Amino acid sequence: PHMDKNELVQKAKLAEQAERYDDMAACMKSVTEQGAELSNEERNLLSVAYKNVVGARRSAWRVVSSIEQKTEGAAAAQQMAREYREKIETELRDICNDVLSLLEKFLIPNASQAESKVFYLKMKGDYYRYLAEVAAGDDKKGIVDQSQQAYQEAFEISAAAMQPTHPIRLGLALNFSVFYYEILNSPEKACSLAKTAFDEAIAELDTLSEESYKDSTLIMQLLRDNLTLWTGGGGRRRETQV
Amino acid sequence: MDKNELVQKAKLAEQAERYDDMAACMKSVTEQGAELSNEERNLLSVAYKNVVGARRSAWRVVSSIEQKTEGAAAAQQMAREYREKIETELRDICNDVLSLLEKFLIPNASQAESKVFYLKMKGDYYRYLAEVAAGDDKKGIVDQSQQAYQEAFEISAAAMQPTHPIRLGLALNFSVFYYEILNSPEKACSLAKTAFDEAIAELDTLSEESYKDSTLIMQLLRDNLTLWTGGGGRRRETQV
Ligand SMILES: C=CC(C)(C)OC[C@H]1O[C@H](O[C@@H]2C3=C([C@H](C)COC(C)=O)C[C@H](O)[C@]3(C)/C=C3/[C@@H](COC)CC[C@H]3[C@@H](C)[C@H]2O)[C@H](O)[C@@H](OC(C)=O)[C@@H]1O
Ligand SMILES: C=CC(C)(C)OC[C@H]1O[C@H](O[C@@H]2C3=C([C@H](C)COC(C)=O)C[C@H](O)[C@]3(C)/C=C3/[C@@H](COC)CC[C@H]3[C@@H](C)[C@H]2O)[C@H](O)[C@@H](OC(C)=O)[C@@H]1O
Repeated sequence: PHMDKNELVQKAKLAEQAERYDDMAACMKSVTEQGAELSNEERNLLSVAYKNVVGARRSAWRVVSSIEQKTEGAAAAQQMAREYREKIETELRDICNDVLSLLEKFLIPNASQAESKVFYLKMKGDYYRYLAEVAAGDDKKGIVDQSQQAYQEAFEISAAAMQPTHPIRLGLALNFSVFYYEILNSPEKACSLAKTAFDEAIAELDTLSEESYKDSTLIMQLLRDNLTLWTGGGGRRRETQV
Repeated sequence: MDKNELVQKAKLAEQAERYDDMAACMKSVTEQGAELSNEERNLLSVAYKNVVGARRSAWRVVSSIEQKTEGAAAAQQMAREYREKIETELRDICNDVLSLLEKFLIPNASQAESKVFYLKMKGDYYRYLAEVAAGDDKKGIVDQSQQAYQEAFEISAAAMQPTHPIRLGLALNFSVFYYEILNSPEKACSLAKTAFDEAIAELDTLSEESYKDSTLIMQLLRDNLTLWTGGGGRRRETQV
C-alpha cells in the first residue's frame, strides 16, 4: 500500500540485515518515489541496496566475460558464454536505467544542498560508468560522455562547497579517478586526481570531524591503494615521518 | 536447449555464482527424464544448496530480530510477516526439490550410491521444512525426513564403504537430524562416532588425493562430536 516512509525504512533495514538487497532496493525505491528529499540515512540505504543489486551482475559479467575469452578456441562454448553474458548485460542495463531514472526524476532535481547534489551526481556518473563497462562498439562513446559529464559537474560543486576531508568529495575523487584510468585509459590524469585528493585531505586534516572520521580515513586508504597499484613498474616510494 | 548445453550453462552459472540460473538449468536436465551422471547430480545438489541456503540464512536472521523485538508490537509483526515471506520462498524451494526427487531422481536411481544420494537429499529437504514447521504438520514432515534418512542409512550400510563421502555425509546430516529435530543427542553422537571411527580405520584411503571431500566431512563429524560431547573440563590446545 501507500505506506509511511518510516515503515518502508524499517522494512529496508530488515532486508539489509537478511542480505536480501532486492527487497531492500524495492523499499528504498518506494521511499524515493514519494518525492520528499532523502535524509542521509535513507540516501545511504538506497545507495547500498542498489550497490549490491548491480554488483552481483557486474561480478557475474566479469566471470562470464573471462570464460568467453578463455573459450575463444571453441565456437560452441564461446557462443554459450556470449549469450549468457548478453542476458546478464540486459539485467545490468535495466538496473542502471532504474537507478538513473530515480536520479533524474526525484533525487537530483530535489537536491537542495551541495553535499546531496554531489552525492546524486556522483551516483549518476557511477551508474553510467557501469553501463560503459558493458557497452560495445559505437554506442560506448555516448555513455562514457554521460558518465564524465555527471562526474565533472559533481566535481565542480564539490570543489567549491565541500572540504577535502568530506567522504563524498573523497569518494567522488576515487571513482572519478578510476573512470579516467579504466574507462578513458588516462592513467596520468587518474593518478593526478587520486594523489591530489589524498594530499588535500592530509593538508586540511583539521577539518575532519568525528562523524566523518571512519568513512574519510577509509576512502583515503582506497585512494592510496589505487595509486600504489597504478604507480607500479618502478616507483611507489615508501613513506617515513620525521 | 539440449541436455549437454544445459549442463554447460549450469557450470557457467556456477562460476558466476548465479545459483538460481544454475538450479533452473539442472532442473530442466532432470525433467528430461534420463538418469543423471555423478557430475550432473552434484551440480543439481550444489545449485539447490545455495538457493535454499540463502533463505535459511535469512530466515534465522529475521527470526532472531523478531524474537528480540519485545514491547514493539508493530515492529514485531513486521518482522514476523517478513519471516513468513521468507518461509514461503523456503517451502516452495524444498517442495520443488522434493518433487524432483519423487518424480525423477529416486525412481531412476539405478545403483546404490545414487539411491543413497537422493534419499539423503530427500531427508535433507524435509529436514529444512521441519526447521520452519510448527503445529500439526511438523510431525508428518519429521517422519518423512527420518524415513528417507533411514532407508539411505540401510542401503549405504549395506553397499557402500565407510570412507565414501556420500555415506559420511549421510551420517553427518542424519546425526544432526537426531540431535536437532528428534532431540536424541546420544543417538546423534553414537551415529556420528561410529561413522567417524569406521572411516578413520581406513585412514590411508582418506589421505588419497581423491578423498578431499571425505576429509572435509570427517572434520565436520568430529566438530559436532566435540560440540556435543565433553566441553566442560577441556583446556585449550597448542602444538610445539
Ligand atoms: C544503515 C546504513 C548503512 C547502509 C549501514 O550505511 C552505510 C554507511 O553509510 C555511511 O557511509 C557512506 C558510505 C560508505 C562508507 C565509506 C563506509 O565506510 C565505513 C564502512 O567506514 C560506503 C557506502 O557505500 C556509502 C553509503 C557511500 C558512499 C559513496 C556515495 O557515493 C554516491 C561515496 C562516499 C560514501 C559516503 C556516502 C559515506 O559517508 C556511514 O557513515 C557509514 O557508517 C560508518 C561506518 O561510519 C555506513 O557504514
Ligand atoms: C565445485 C563444485 C562442483 C564441481 C559442483 O562439485 C562440488 C563437489 O562435488 C564433489 O563433492 C561432493 C560434495 C561436497 C564435498 C563435501 C566437497 O568437498 C570439498 C573438499 O570441497 C559438497 C557438495 O555440496 C557435494 C556435492 C555434496 C555432498 C552431499 C550430497 O548430499 C546429498 C553428501 C556428501 C557430498 C558428496 C556428494 C561429495 O562427494 C567432489 O568430490 C568435490 O571435489 C572435491 C575436490 O572435493 C566437489 O567440490
